[PDB]
Amino acid sequence: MRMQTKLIHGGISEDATTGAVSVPIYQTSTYRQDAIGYEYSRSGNPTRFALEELIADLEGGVKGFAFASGLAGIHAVFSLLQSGDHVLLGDDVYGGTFRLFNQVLVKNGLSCTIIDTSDISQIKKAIKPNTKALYLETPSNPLLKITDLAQCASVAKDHGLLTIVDNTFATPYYQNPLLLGADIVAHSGTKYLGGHSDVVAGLVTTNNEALAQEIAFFQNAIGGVLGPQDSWLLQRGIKTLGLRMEAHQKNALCVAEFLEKHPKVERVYYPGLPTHPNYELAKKQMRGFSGMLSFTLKNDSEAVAFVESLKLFILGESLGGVESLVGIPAFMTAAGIRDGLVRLSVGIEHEQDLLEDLEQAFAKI
Amino acid sequence: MRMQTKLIHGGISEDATTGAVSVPIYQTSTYRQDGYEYSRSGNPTRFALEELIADLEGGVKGFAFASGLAGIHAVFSLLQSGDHVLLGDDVYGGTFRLFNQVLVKNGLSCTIIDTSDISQIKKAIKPNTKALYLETPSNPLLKITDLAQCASVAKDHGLLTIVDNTFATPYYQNPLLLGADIVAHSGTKYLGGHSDVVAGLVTTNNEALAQEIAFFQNAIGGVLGPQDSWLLQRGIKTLGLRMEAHQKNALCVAEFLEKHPKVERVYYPGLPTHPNYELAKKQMRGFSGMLSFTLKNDSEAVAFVESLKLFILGESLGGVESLVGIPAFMTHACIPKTQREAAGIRDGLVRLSVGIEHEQDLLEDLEQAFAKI
Amino acid sequence: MRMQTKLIHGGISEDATTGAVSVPIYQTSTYRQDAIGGYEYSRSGNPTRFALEELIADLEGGVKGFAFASGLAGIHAVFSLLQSGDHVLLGDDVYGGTFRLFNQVLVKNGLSCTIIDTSDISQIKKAIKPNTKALYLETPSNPLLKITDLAQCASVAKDHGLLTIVDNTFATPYYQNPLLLGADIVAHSGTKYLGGHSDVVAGLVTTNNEALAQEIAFFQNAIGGVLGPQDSWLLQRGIKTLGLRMEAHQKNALCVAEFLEKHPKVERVYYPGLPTHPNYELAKKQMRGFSGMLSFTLKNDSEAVAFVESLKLFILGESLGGVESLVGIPAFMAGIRDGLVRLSVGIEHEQDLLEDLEQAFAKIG
Ligand SMILES: *Cc1c(COP(=O)(O)O)cnc(C)c1O
Repeated sequence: MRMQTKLIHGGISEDATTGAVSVPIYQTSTYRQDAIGYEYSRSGNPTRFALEELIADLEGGVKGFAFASGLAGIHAVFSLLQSGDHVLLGDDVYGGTFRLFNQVLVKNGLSCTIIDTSDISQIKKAIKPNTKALYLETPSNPLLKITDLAQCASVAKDHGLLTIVDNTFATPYYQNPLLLGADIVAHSGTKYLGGHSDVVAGLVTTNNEALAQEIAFFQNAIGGVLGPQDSWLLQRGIKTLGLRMEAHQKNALCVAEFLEKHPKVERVYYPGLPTHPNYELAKKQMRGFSGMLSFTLKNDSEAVAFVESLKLFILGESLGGVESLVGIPAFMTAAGIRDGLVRLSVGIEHEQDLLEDLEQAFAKI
Repeated sequence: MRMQTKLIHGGISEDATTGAVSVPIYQTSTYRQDGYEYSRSGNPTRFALEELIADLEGGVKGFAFASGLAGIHAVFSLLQSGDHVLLGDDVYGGTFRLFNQVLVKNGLSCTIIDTSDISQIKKAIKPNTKALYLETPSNPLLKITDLAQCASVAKDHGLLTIVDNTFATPYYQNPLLLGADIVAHSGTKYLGGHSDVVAGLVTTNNEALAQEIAFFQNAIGGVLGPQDSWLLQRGIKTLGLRMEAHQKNALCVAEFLEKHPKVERVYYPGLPTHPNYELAKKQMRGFSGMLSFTLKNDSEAVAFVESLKLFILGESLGGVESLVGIPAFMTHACIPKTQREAAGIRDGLVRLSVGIEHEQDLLEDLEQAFAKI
Repeated sequence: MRMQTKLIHGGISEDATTGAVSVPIYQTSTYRQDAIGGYEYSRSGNPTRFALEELIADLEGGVKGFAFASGLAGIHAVFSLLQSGDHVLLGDDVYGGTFRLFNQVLVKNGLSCTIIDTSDISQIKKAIKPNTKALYLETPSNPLLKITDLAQCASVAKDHGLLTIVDNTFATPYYQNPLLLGADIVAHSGTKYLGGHSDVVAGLVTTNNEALAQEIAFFQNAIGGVLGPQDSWLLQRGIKTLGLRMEAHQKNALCVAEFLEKHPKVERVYYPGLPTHPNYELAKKQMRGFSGMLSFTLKNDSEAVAFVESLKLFILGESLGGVESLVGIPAFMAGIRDGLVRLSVGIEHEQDLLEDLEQAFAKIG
């Protein structure tokens, strides 16, 4: 089977015993045993396991892991490290990942270095003797900066390092870090994966047998596990991923090219524009660009006004749902991040209506 | 008797007492005493196979293991800590893993070298080097290594020439007759031939080396069971005919593929255009069923393989069934992409284990897959 | 013979035939022979130049010495040993003209370089290519006085097939002897501490190794960047007070470092003699003393020029290592802030030097 069939029949997609074409929702905490010696839903749940087998299946991993949130996943990953350990980080990583390091992992003995991941020499310049991991996020939030995964994972592998890739923006449908040399892939399932702005989840998967028990252990020992209801909803959502990503990309390309040719707009940030820094690299490691774009307008004070006069676009705090979201990283989630930077999550509505909502909003500034 | 007759009557192919034209399967762990004592030390079913492989490769003794890796492990168990080994850059990921993950932790060391370049091996020899591991033709780029040359150079230093002769079987290539000290096989492949047995085979020129290997077969305990021994031996009986058919099919397929507009480069030693074709012809009496080919558009390799309906998408090789894999997404997925291209392994490289089906059915399957990209 | 004595009677310090306590100046281009079959031509050999070369060999513990038209011409000749397609490691803050030598001269001749921090011994390990032939160290470093461990870098380079090349200009043969610490080639700008009198442009190069000596000789002769007899003699003359000058330089430099450090108006101070200096314990171990070279960055960065232009004793000029005090902003003439002031502390009375600084500080905010 191919990717789009896999989205539907991949992982575990059926109930063996009943023939049920969906995985049963296992609202249980405990299972009867049949001799002294599934045991507990913190360590094992058939509904979560189905979901986990599915993400492993999509990223080409040996095991999947489902978490209460994206951050519970990322946390569980970095729990593989001891105190005195050093980690290299992208300079515009998701705000919560940086906060995690700053205020949680530091207080417990880990250190970091903020580098430019598109500058492969900067990563070389920063490897300390106690460095153990490299954390990559491409495309990036909110500038959509592209990082060469294969090359980073190469630099990383010949040093004793771990390649950890937050693959949220480009989904397993568009990018597959594990097939480029990465060791661990992390997702916020809150976003594109479930796709309906109705589930908070995290997903992690890995190439490596040993890393798999390591993650397994800390998923269960720290206990940040995803519930069966959420698991089931996320898997349900994954079934339409292919269709949703195609439409996300179609709409995003239309919006990107609308903003680029627009007088009131200065810079557009989107991986699918040929004038995007590293467009060639993007095409080589991604099979598509997603729905995420930010843009900056010439008159920088008029940002709040523009965002607030949008009717169809929803002024909200997340991304990657069927509904379009609008945001200003400065006042929400310096370094390119002018305060007049508007970040659209382009959804799956009709492109004409999405273009019309942007027209009417510019026509007010 | 000639090679073809030897596959049927060589080693021990007959039960002396009963007359049975097939060696009996001794499913026994022990023997009464008043020349066998324990089946992990010696078993008449395994012994028969052992004699056969020694007899085919012109060795003094054979040793059957639970797996190809198990045999290669027994060989490398010869060396003490401090010893250093030269490995080919296109070594079986599992052989490379043995060193990287098992033997290193035990005190060995290696250096990776292109063995098709003889001066490279010379540049790499240290005072503490004791062995040279060769594999020709290679997986997946089918790159040839001058056996006689490498054996000789290695001999005139203090080195054991260890050759993995899996791909080009004892039917087409005999390393021991070209200066090699030890030959290793994955019996799992062409030797068994029916993708139904997992086995290692190891043979040697040298009585002293044989005592060493015998000791480690026994002390480490990674031996081959009597049932599989017998199964492997049964498979070997058609090795000749199967290889003839593999090669016929493979040639035909290679020739088809280079006629082909979408296909860029084809890697097969039986092609005159293959680097070292003339060398190939010197040390091999034939070529195997093993080939790869790269297509012009990388991203089209996935679709090509997916639409195949005769070739089985699989991990192994050397069976009567044709097998297809994409080394970059299967046998080599762990390795960073830019390193894979460094080693010649593009995402568009497709490896075929050409089976023994009707060549036309094999070709019609390739045509329809191209037709769909 | 001790170093203090060796500066006066070392190499050749006497005319053998006449008994002159000074080496005569051979302003000659050619010599009569009784050939066909000592001195033939002044480019190949001159008794005055040779005297100086023998002296430096003797000072650094070399087998041969080599006098050039400048510090650069020597460094040039050293790197002239290498074929095209070879690779070399460079300190991240080697001398400004040593970079400009590689950057613009030796590269286009088929040479390749990698800028590294050499005080990070693991960084040099990370940069070794199969075609790399030599490492080039410079400690203390211009103009930050960053210290590199000569003994270890030599070792790391020695177990690979590499040549250790050290620019010993700053910590002279009187304080540091790289050749005994596993270096292969040492190079000096004679223009600096060796001449001591800011009146000679010269370069000196010496080596441990017979075969390297043959090579450097060949390239000194073939390129012909040789030092003249009068300059050699003046250089030798200068070297005779080296010990005395270095002691006064250090005594003054330590006295200034401690003034600048305890000063409210100053931010950082770079001097290997300060206890609170990166690798101070390393300095003490490989060096017998700290020289007259120090730099400092002040709190008000924009008022660096006003400071320098109001100094009355220190001379605003373009060199170092002289009996008179020199000052420069190395940026106008990676650590180097456009307000870093570099001081070449002379051998004048420390009270006069400190009173020049007091009065200069007392004119800025
Ligand atoms: C939003 C986001 C997260 C956070 O996931 P939660 O579901 O908020 O835990 C993690 N990574 C990326 C890239 C995100 O965008």
